Amino acid sequence: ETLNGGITDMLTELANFEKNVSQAIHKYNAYRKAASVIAKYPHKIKSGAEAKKLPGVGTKIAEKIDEFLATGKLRKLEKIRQDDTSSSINFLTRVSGIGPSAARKFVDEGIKTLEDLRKNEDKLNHHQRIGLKYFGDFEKRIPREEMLQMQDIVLNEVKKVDSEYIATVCGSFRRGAESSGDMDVLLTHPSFTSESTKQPKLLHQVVEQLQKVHFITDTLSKGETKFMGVCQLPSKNDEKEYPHRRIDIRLIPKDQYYCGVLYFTGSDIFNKNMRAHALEKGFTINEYTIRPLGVTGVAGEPLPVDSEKDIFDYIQWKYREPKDRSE
DNA sequence: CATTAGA
DNA sequence: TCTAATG
Ligand code: NA
Ligand code: NA
Repeated sequence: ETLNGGITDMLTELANFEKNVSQAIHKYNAYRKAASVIAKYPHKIKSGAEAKKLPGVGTKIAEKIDEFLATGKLRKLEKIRQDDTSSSINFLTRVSGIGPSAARKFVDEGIKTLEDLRKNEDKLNHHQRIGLKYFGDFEKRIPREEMLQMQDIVLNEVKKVDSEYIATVCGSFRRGAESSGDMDVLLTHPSFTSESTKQPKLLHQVVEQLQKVHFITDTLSKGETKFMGVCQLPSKNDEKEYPHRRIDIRLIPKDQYYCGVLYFTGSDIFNKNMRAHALEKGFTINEYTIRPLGVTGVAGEPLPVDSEKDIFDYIQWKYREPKDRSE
């Protein structure tokens, strides 16, 4: 956690670099399990050889561990860090829509800058266009104060369209968070569940409304169950317009709301921990259900959930307010 | 680890 | 169809 920090951090740098600038999923996977194991290791790695004993660590990495242990750096790292091409890819990649694959390509063609990207908006698809368009806004955190106004809006319309709709803003925001990266609304309806052959308009009706009143202002991707746009707070009485925020909305079979809802509220750790718990308690939990475990090794049989509570009760735990779902 | 664009 | 990118 801090005993092996540099080593891991270096290893991760290396990893990430393989995967992105180069297409070396292997090396790239190497550096990762290595970085994974050395992390767990309960003592101070004092040399390569020591590390070397570790599963996942071989001659390659050890040698890096030495250089790094020896002199506070690493050449490859010093080289990579400096390297234009490499830096370029790491950056383009910042744009919503541009992955590594495309980042490599662009660069190859000579697009390395945001400006480059402009002059060639043409080479970019829709997504990427928006991403480039709101690059600044997209990189900004969402102040909870604002989250509150947005939630205020989304809920109201959802309702207006159909009062039968159940919407919940999930994420860190749900967990008390001072700021957030983007708004994630979870949604379901009664007439929509596990079996009931869909109802696409269900997602659509609402999306339509949001755009209708100008809350949603762009569409990165809209399908029958997941919508992925951009929204914005009505820039009040001039002088202060609001930044463009990422927003996602997902339809859910009512019969699998809360599990999902649980899930997305996080945190990543409370989850795991919640999940690990259910196991002892004779269960299993996943993004959609909670099935009683059977002794034969495994089992199925989706238990009936009406609220976050039921899930808890099942595993016989203490209802934990989102606020404290931090771990 | 699943859903969507795209080509 | 696959392969990318987000989450
Ligand atoms: Na080894
Ligand atoms: Na990106």
